[PDB]
Amino acid sequence: DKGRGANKDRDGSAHPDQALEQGSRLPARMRNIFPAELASTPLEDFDPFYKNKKTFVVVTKAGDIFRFSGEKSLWMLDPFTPIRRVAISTMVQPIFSYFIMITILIHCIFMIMPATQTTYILELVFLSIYTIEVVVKVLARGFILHPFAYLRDPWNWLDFLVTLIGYITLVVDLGHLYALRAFRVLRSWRTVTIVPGWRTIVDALSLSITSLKDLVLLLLFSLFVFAVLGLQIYMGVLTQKCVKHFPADGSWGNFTDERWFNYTSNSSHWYIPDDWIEYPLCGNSSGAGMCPPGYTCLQGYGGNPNYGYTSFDTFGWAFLSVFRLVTLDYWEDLYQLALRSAGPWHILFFIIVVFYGTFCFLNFILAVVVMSYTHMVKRADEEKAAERECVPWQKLQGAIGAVVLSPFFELFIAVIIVLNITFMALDHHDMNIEFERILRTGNYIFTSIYIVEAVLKIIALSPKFYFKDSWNVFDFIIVVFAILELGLEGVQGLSVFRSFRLLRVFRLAKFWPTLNNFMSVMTKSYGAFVNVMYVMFLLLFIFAIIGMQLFGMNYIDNMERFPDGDLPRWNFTDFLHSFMIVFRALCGEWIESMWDCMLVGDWSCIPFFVAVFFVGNLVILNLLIALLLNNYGSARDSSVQRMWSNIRRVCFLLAKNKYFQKFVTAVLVITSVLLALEDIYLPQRPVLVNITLYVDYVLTAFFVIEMIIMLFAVGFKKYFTSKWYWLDFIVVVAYLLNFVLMCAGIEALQTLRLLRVFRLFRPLSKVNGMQVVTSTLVEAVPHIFNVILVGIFFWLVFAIMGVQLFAGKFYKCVDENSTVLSHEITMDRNDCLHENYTWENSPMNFDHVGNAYLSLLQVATFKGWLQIMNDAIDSREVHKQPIRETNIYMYLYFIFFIVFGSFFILKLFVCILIDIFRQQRRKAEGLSATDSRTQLIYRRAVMRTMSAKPVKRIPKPTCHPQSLMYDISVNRKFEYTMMILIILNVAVMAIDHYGQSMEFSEVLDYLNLIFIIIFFVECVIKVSGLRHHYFKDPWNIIDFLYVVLAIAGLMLSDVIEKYFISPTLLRILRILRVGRLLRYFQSARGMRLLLLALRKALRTLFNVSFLLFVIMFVYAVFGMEFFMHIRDAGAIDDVYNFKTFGQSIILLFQLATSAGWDGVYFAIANEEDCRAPDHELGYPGNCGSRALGIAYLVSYLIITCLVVINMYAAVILDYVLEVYEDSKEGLTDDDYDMFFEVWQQFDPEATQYIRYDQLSELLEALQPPLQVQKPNKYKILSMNIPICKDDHIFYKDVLEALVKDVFSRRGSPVEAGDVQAPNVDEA
Ligand SMILES: *[C@@H]1O[C@H](CO)[C@@H](O[C@@H]2O[C@H](CO)[C@@H](O[C@@H]3O[C@H](CO[C@@H]4O[C@H](CO)[C@@H](O)[C@H](O)[C@@H]4O)[C@@H](O)[C@H](O[C@@H]4O[C@H](CO)[C@@H](O)[C@H](O)[C@@H]4O)[C@@H]3O)[C@H](O)[C@H]2NC(C)=O)[C@H](O)[C@H]1NC(C)=O
Ligand SMILES: *[C@@H]1O[C@H](CO)[C@@H](O[C@@H]2O[C@H](CO)[C@@H](O[C@@H]3O[C@H](CO)[C@@H](O)[C@H](O)[C@@H]3O)[C@H](O)[C@H]2NC(C)=O)[C@H](O)[C@H]1NC(C)=O
Ligand SMILES: *[C@@H]1O[C@H](CO)[C@@H](O[C@@H]2O[C@H](CO)[C@@H](O[C@@H]3O[C@H](CO)[C@@H](O)[C@H](O)[C@@H]3O)[C@H](O)[C@H]2NC(C)=O)[C@H](O)[C@H]1NC(C)=O
Ligand SMILES: *[C@@H]1O[C@H](CO)[C@@H](O[C@@H]2O[C@H](CO)[C@@H](O[C@@H]3O[C@H](CO)[C@@H](O)[C@H](O)[C@@H]3O)[C@H](O)[C@H]2NC(C)=O)[C@H](O)[C@H]1NC(C)=O
Ligand SMILES: *[C@@H]1O[C@H](CO)[C@@H](O[C@@H]2O[C@H](CO)[C@@H](O[C@@H]3O[C@H](CO)[C@@H](O)[C@H](O)[C@@H]3O)[C@H](O)[C@H]2NC(C)=O)[C@H](O)[C@H]1NC(C)=O
Ligand SMILES: *[C@@H]1O[C@H](CO)[C@@H](O[C@@H]2O[C@H](CO)[C@@H](O)[C@H](O)[C@H]2NC(C)=O)[C@H](O)[C@H]1NC(C)=O
Ligand SMILES: *[C@@H]1O[C@H](CO)[C@@H](O)[C@H](O)[C@H]1NC(C)=O
Repeated sequence: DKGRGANKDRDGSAHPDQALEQGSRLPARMRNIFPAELASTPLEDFDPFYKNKKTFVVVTKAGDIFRFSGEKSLWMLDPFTPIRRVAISTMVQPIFSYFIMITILIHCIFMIMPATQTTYILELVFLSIYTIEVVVKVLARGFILHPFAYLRDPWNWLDFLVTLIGYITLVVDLGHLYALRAFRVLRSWRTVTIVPGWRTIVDALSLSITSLKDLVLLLLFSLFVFAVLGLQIYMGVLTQKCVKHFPADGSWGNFTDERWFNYTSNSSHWYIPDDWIEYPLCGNSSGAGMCPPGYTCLQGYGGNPNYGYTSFDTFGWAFLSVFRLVTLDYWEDLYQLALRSAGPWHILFFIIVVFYGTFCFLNFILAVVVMSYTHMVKRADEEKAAERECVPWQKLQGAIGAVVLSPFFELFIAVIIVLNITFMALDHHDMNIEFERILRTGNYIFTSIYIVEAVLKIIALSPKFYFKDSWNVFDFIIVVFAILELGLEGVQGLSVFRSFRLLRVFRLAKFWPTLNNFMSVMTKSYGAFVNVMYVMFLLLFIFAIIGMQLFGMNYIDNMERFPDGDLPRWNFTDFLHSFMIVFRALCGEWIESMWDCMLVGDWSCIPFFVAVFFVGNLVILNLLIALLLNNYGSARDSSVQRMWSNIRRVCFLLAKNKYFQKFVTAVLVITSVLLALEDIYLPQRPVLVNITLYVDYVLTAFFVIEMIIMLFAVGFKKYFTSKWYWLDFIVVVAYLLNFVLMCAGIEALQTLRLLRVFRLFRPLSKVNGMQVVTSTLVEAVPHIFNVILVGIFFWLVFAIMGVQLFAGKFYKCVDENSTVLSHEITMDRNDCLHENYTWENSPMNFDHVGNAYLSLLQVATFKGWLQIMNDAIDSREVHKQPIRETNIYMYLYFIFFIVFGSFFILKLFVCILIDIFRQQRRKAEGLSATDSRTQLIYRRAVMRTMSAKPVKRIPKPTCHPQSLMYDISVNRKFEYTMMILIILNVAVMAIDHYGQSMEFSEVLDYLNLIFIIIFFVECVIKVSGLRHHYFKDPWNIIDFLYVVLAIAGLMLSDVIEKYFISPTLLRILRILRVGRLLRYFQSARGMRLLLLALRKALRTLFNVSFLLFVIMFVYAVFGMEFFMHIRDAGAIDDVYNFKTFGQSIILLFQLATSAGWDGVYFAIANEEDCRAPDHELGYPGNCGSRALGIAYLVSYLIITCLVVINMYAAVILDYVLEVYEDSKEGLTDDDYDMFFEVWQQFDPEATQYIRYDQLSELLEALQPPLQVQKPNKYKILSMNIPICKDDHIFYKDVLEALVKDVFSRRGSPVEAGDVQAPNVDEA
């Protein structure tokens, strides 16, 4: 409406429409003394063929509506209808505009090469093309205002802006920068338009990003507290190397002052085991590493990790690496190196950082993306809604037709394939001569069947008609390329014809049900999907070519700061590297690039790989979840019976009861809590050896009675029946076997007795939340295993591909200490086996299908897929040796995998898990009848109204001038200004470097002294004022402790420490105050809007927190009795083992997010060495666990990284959707709170009334939309406001009346009666 009004005004008012370009015609507004072709209204045709065209255009417009016109608007100064006008007309019309795009696409193909041809001459061409074009557009429209409008309308912003700089670049200073080359390429962001609709998504990401601007102001604070924490805990913790002491009475030193600081400073003796290029962080808080013997562990000695840029000291680095954590990225180092350093207690920090920041604040962005995406599609549905509304031969033929119809044919068809699928499904490297010949026989047999089935159908029914069915068209395309296949391999050459065998595999979709369904919905977005796709490449391409010319000539020139290497594998030299390195950062690892970039490239790289992360991953790759979500929304007869009643009242009586029931649950806990402290060290000196064995017997004594009393009490028929009572019977089974082997026998079957842990489940669902989350898991799992059947399927395609070209390779020559030699000594399996030595494999190969399958999953979840992908590049024949650079075009094989694997399927687990979780909230709280999303809003408002009664208003004790104190405690001066002090106290901590002069130390000591005195005043003025309402007041309790500890700290003095304080918690409690601010944010109301959200979720969000704690505790104990001694090589550093119960959780929180599960897998799949465990005197158990691993990690990553950690996401995006939902319609919770705030003001003594005369003021004292501003008497008098004598009004009459107003002030129509009905019901 507003837009329309604006348009009308311009038609009026003081803009001019110069031309309207419509359907290849430029129709011509002029000049209020002067014309050209004003009329008709109506489909006339006054003049002319031009006239006719105009008429046609008009007609089209009337049909259509707005669509589509190109408006050039005008005055302004000059130009009536010769030369400028003509020019304008030319520009309006569209094939020219098609031109400039081309010269745009021509630059892209020209820029992507290298430098090569120096046509700078051809470079000079395209500028002059655009120099003309910069001229046409400013000539069309006008003059100084419209260069001011040419600034203005913003796609055009980029055509001027960039091309001045492209004009600048001819200008020559070769002085300073070559940044002129930098921003040249941005031109190609035009090319989005091309392709077709273009508009929800470009307009998605535009509405995606400028809503997130609010939210960014959150996390820029959100990071800034924790990087402080890291600064303040972790400062120069992350430099503990391990240094020797002395030759004591030896050779070096005496007086240990200027030489002990010298003998430790030299980087020649501190510990390295075997060239692990960096330096091996140590510890000496117990548990946390250490470090081998004759040593000790010092802090401040040279360097720090990856390339000097990990550590938490010096604030600005502490920002980057903490922001690493919120990304959840390669932290497998920054995990471990910290715990080698400090201790195994500091995951309690890393839970905060990862749990609180990056499990919230990466969802909060997805929250914004999906909301902004849905808001534009429903906006785009309005266009979608409006535009819609001989005899023998004959007999034979008949027979053929019959067989086509039959239950015969498709069956045997679907047989032949599930068999043919199986023939391609072997393709070994070894593949015995007889096996090879079998396989070759397989296809000539099976290819003929295809032609026959195909040759007969076409003949059985109707040629021209036969090509109506696309599947039969698809069926025909098989055997055309099948008969292609055969000739090449008669003929002799070549190669790629073979993989069109894999086009067969698709034939299966028609025979499926679930899969024709799945393939069908994407045939809904042949468009939306590929449009989303096209920008993802474009944005990335935009960053690819700016990366090359920008970082660029640094990799080749410097060349030597790298770890004694010439170039790394992920550089910025050509396009394909510089496309791959930017794509690597999109999926998201982006540090190891950005070490590698900044090490050599000085500064400017830091903005670039954060700009590829936000704009790349959190904006695009969360958008691609919103695409899948909006598309895939789919006497003894009585006496024994009296005993049978006595057993019914023994059991059914005793059974419902809490007091036994909790007695069972408590026991399962402390029995399983005993089960934690088992292993390696049980045989420690056998107090637990014995009780773990007592608890063994006396548990099974409790489980067999458990089983009687449940057996008889509830239900014979339905006890043997259902699932959670199955898991009991099977425990009781299971502990029955062990007794069975205490005498007649003997061993403990260990794993039988570990299904005791399995029953802790159903205390857990009962807990005061998980009822929601549980119901959403065990419901999920049917639809999950529907996706998975699918997700096999595409991987099944991609795998057997990679066998047909990958299989056989991955066999590099190696001397025993692992060195790929290089070349020239190597290049076949002869010259490495003819010398003597060891032509050996890489552990994640593509030899089999299951070997190729698992090794594809490492590139699925982006772990260890650098390490595959280098070897994959390098390999170039079956029995020859792989070389470092060659065969790099098939590094694009992964890109056609990683899209159709990782973003389209691995994130499709999210678009199941959100669709289920909205429904389970409906069956908690709600219904399924409303279903149109408004009635439910109304009901929730009604329930919110019914809720609150009032504050007390902590109302005064009397005096001395104690009264003063409460005149300042509640004031709006003191809370700001004392709070303002807390933000001051923060920024103190922000200044601090490592070890820093005393000069700085004296200052911070001085300033810390100041602030606590003011705080000590804050406390007692706060204390004397409210006193007990202090402690109903959460922050102040915290605000109280840090004060008290400060007096503990600084006051008496110390002596000694520990025995109270020490410096961790003192500073921790000081930082925890700064979260007082979320109270104070109420300013711009989109950001307090979303944080109300967070609390609405946190209690269900803690609940999911517990399952993750739990199925950790599950799989640690269950793995632990699997994963006793197993070497170590390569991510169980002999501190991060499955040995104890501590590290088994330290391990698995790494695996929780699935960061570093390859190198973990590589240990538990390591089969080389072993001394076979004898179960005798002796054994070194340190041996192996293949099948015991695959069925563990894959059973972990599906459970943790797929469902439950995305279940984490489904909670936040439900609630944050619900909240913007209310706000749109509606009435958030903030509003209700502010109402009672101001109600308290007017009703201090919580009488729950208010006087007649004060009502008007109360209606004035509210925030919109509840607020009825003065004058308001005539409006109030409108609402139903009953008064009790004498002239008092009750609150909820007021609440009801006021809230009923607002939905009025919102709306009209039919909701309202619904609302009324709801109210009535409530009453
Ligand atoms: C746990 O880990 C911590 C580190 O986080 C270890 O702490 C280290 O402990 C070492 C002893 O076990 C300390 O060595 C001492 O360090 C003194 C440092 O000297 C100062 O240097 C400044 C710099 O200019 C000088 O101005 C000062 O004047 C100091 O001299 C050595 O001087 C000291 O040498 C001894 O001194 C005594 C007198 O006190 C002599 O009689 C004796 O003959 C010997 O020369 C001594 O070597 C080390 O500094 C300390 N780390 C830090 C960063 O301070 C813990 O030891 C670890 N836990 C365990 C149980 O080992
Ligand atoms: C640990 O102490 C030793 C000596 O106890 C230090 O050795 C120093 O080694 C340097 C070699 O680089 C010697 O170089 C001298 O430098 C000056 C100025 O560059 C020059 O004029 C001399 O002709 C000579 O080249 C130096 O003599 C020697 N120091 C002493 C006191 O003799 C070593 O540097 C110490 N380690 C660390 C990490 O400081
Ligand atoms: C760090 O420690 C290493 C050894 O732990 C030091 O290397 C040593 O450097 C000294 C000179 O400072 C060398 O002494 C020289 O010996 C040769 C004969 O071998 C003689 O021709 C010279 O006149 C001089 O005396 C010593 O050989 C060398 N040893 C080793 C094993 O490398 C290094 O200097 C230390 N650096 C710092 C900064 O402390
Ligand atoms: C195992 O890996 C390392 C390379 O990463 C190599 O170990 C080195 O092996 C040599 C003997 O082959 C050790 O002895 C050295 O021999 C040279 C003469 O060639 C002599 O000048 C030295 O004083 C020393 O005696 C050498 O210490 C050792 N390196 C280390 C750091 O311990 C080796 O190439 C690999 N093994 C095989 C079989 O290739
Ligand atoms: C590494 O490969 C070389 C060959 O490239 C192997 O050397 C060969 O070793 C065998 C037995 O050790 C030698 O055969 C016998 O040698 C004795 C002399 O000791 C001779 O009297 C016999 O008549 C018989 O020929 C063979 O000559 C020798 N060849 C060469 C060229 O040295 C070696 O065994 C391989 N080592 C490993 C660890 O694989
Ligand atoms: C470390 O330095 C001290 C410096 O005093 C050495 O002590 C001297 O040692 C010599 C012989 O080694 C004696 O003749 C002196 O009398 C000692 N000085 C004193 C004050 O007693 C000490 O020997 C040195 N340590 C080593 C291992 O050489
Ligand atoms: C290469 O390997 C084949 C394997 O049969 C062998 O016969 C041949 O002699 C080898 N050639 C060289 C040059 O080592």
